[PDB]
Amino acid sequence: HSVAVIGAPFSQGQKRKGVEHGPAAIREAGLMKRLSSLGCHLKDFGDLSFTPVPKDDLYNNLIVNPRSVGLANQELAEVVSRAVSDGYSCVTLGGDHSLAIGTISGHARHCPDLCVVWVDAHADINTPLTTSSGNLHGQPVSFLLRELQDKVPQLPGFSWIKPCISSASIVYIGLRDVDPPEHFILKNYDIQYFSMRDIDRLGIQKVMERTFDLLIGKRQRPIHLSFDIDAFDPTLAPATGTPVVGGLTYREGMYIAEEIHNTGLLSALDLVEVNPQLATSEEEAKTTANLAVDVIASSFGQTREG
Amino acid sequence: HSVAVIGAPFSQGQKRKGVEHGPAAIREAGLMKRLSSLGCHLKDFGDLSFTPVPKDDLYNNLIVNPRSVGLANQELAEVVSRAVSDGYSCVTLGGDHSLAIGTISGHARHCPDLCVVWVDAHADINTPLTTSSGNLHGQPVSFLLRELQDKVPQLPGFSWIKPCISSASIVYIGLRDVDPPEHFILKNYDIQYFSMRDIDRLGIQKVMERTFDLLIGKRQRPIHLSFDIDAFDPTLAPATGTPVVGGLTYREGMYIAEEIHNTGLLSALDLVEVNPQLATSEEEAKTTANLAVDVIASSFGQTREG
Amino acid sequence: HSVAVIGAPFSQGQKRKGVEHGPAAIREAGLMKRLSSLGCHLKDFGDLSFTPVPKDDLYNNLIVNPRSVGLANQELAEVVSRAVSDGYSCVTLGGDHSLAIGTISGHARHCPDLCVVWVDAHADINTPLTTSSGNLHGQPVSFLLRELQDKVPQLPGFSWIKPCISSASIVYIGLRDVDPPEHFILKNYDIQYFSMRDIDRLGIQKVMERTFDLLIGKRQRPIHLSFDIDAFDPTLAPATGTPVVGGLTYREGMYIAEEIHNTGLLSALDLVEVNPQLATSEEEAKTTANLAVDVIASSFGQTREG
Ligand SMILES: N[C@](CCCC[B-](O)(O)O)(CCN1CCC(O)CC1)C(=O)O
Ligand SMILES: N[C@](CCCC[B-](O)(O)O)(CCN1CCC(O)CC1)C(=O)O
Ligand SMILES: N[C@](CCCC[B-](O)(O)O)(CCN1CCC(O)CC1)C(=O)O
Ligand SMILES: [Mn+2]
Ligand SMILES: [Mn+2]
Ligand SMILES: [Mn+2]
Ligand SMILES: [Mn+2]
Ligand SMILES: [Mn+2]
Ligand SMILES: [Mn+2]
Repeated sequence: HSVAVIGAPFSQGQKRKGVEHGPAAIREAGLMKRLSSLGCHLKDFGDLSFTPVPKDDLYNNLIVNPRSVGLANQELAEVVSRAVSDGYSCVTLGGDHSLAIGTISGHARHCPDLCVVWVDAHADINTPLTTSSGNLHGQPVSFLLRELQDKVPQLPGFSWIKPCISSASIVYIGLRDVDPPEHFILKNYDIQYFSMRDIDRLGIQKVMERTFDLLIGKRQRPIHLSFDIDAFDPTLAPATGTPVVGGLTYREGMYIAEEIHNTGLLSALDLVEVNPQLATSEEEAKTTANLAVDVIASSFGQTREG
Repeated sequence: HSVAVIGAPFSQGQKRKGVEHGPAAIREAGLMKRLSSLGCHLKDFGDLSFTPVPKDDLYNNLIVNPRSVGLANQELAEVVSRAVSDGYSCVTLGGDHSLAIGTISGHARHCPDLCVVWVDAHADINTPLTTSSGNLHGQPVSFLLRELQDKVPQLPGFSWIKPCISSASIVYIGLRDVDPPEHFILKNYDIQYFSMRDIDRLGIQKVMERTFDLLIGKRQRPIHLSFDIDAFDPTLAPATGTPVVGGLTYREGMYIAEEIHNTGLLSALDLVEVNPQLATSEEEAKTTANLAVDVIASSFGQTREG
Repeated sequence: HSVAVIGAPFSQGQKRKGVEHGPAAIREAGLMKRLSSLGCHLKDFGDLSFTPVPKDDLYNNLIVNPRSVGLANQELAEVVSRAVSDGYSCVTLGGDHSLAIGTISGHARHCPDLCVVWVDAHADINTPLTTSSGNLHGQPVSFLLRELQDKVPQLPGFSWIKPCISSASIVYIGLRDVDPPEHFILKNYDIQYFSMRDIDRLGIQKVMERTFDLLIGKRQRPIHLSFDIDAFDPTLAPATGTPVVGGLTYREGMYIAEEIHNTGLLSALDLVEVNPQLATSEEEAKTTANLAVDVIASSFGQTREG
């Protein structure tokens, strides 16, 4: 059992400074030792340095840093593809969530039947035509879903991307802040999700049962876990750019990670949006980073019963 | 869909200064825009100024401000009655919970088959003969329930009140601090309630299902939601006069409000007992008021999924 | 209905100073008045002073204060036995969890068919051959279980102890920090437990149902509740020596206690590991002690509905 750890310090998917220090904060919270102790063989790729693009002007006077996000994702995809081909489960540390464009593309390159569990307060499925922010970290899923491509225009620096998964192959968990055009998209393409409300109704156990039945109920598939730290309640994960009240509890987050581990199918994991600079204190930053480590470790077999 | 907003800054239902600033606090937290965004057509009656009563002596050397509370409610009932008769769902902002005497009386004046969902840490059903505090905010249900009336003496300033709710038409959610004579009343009159213990057992989904079966299971009825902010855990709503540990989570409160909205029957709502002065800090005051706005917005259609 | 309250200010079952002040903190938080209010007839034994042992050297260069813990427990067992024989339900305030060796031995002396509910973040079932800390508060169950006696060496000061519980007669609730030898022990002897994970899945109501089915499903037995304050999440019980994130909520703790009371079979209760010195503020110390009084009171009949 081998795990590749990749630092992807990207910030250009949004506008708030500091998310680029996420990977370092997560490492400092003891990630590598935690994974080693579970018996993971580790390759640390370090923090990547992405090639910048000069004069990376607004696309359509709205989408910010499109070429930089495109190129950095192209490079990240390469590293992820290569690491999966060498037999590593891939852990990518963010960084803002636009890097899932790169990790999922790289992952799907030779694992085209992968499925995605997207744990997040947000759906991240705005297209360039629906986003009201221009921030690519709120759009990553739109570039990945094949049913959507007639609705997704061609961004400078994005041409290397080819929609790799079907809308039946991603399930959301934790939703609570969804833009109206994203609601439309989720309903219109019948994309399955479990909002905080569904968790309130069903309980996290049934949510995971139904998630897996939908994705791997009839066949084994490599799992991509894309975990936005803002899925957790802001009291637990304050150091993040877009906190939304009413999130997952600590126990809920661990249970999700546990069930991910229990499938035996986890092939890649994104842990994104930890921004240590947004914490009002050092303790707030460290608790967020510690929580990130707990998720990753539980995803690779750390249990609550020894 | 039309909504009337009425500020009722009453404090004389109890002894702690500051609850009369509840309405201003809730408005400052952005109530009106939130309602507008949902598509509510809004009529703001502003904050009412209630007529004072000279020489409003204790009743029976115990009950404080009887005539002031009586008259203020009479005046409040008039405003509520008029707004509901003009087609408005009526939102009343408190103020202590004694104002439910006026809002429920006024609501019933136009919609006599109304039922009541009472969300509260407390039962508020003491009578003038059982109260150990003398505070009218802990007695309002006693003046409203038909079955209790031969046990409720006539208070100065209360003679205009016609008890308008049968004991089978009110359901409590959130109970955890109930005086022994209130417990006797609840059992003797077979009044239904879901205490925090019941919520622990059933979960909030089943609690709402059963609440609606009891109230509107046989026929459609207009719903009065009387929501005491102290129903929420003190950690979430610190700025209130009688906090009690072990209350509703944020998610539970939202789920209650959502199910209220989903019936299509909400006709009036009280949001009471927000006291900004009892906050330890301005942060605690704003989070309590923000929570109040979330309850109201959710009750009129705000969802956690877009 | 008679309750004996025994202060057991012991600290030598572990290495952190201050847990010996647990009983006083709990008394200061109003324990006696709370029990009286429920109709408990009270005998206060005050805080016991345990006989010290000179030159109490490490056993096997690892196990700390063995003779001191052995002797204090022998003395405590005598007091508990006498109180139980005199017809008292026995409340023992700690002090570290090694005192359960004494309370359970004393209790079993007159009620040999007793069963045990162990509420705790930890399993406390290391033996002198498996412990990595050397701290006896993490081993008390090992001295009590009949099935383990062939794997438990004889310690100085421990010779009076006669294992009195079968492995089918103890249930754990709340586990989340279990050493690998303890996990082996639990599975190997088929000791039943409900980890935090089980609680996330089942809900606390189902957990208590199954707990009682296992222990008293066939016959009525006197119940010993051994409650380590660290079962609660550290946000609620911060003043304790070995806190572990992701614990019981307030409501879960009350629910557990309420069910214990509802059996009518509660015969003895330990409330251990309150260490007021580990609080970073007096408020933190007080809320922990307040929480301890809530558990005890609820175990003897305090309700959330009056
Ligand atoms: N839907 C958002 C989501 C941002 C969070 C991205 B993440 O990776 O962290 O989940 C936010 C849209 N929102 C619309 C209302 C405005 O007031 C603020 C931006 C967007 O920018 O598209
Ligand atoms: N039962 C109470 C209710 C207070 C809360 C009113 B509300 O609108 O906020 O729900 C409190 C009675 N309690 C009796 C014990 C005394 O120590 C304190 C007051 C009362 O004053 O009648
Ligand atoms: N298993 C522990 C239990 C301590 C808590 C006892 B209690 O009464 O409070 O439940 C802890 C073992 N742990 C092993 C890893 C070390 O780094 C820390 C101690 C032990 O010391 O044996
Ligand atoms: Mn995201
Ligand atoms: Mn997000
Ligand atoms: Mn109340
Ligand atoms: Mn009230
Ligand atoms: Mn213990
Ligand atoms: Mn413990």
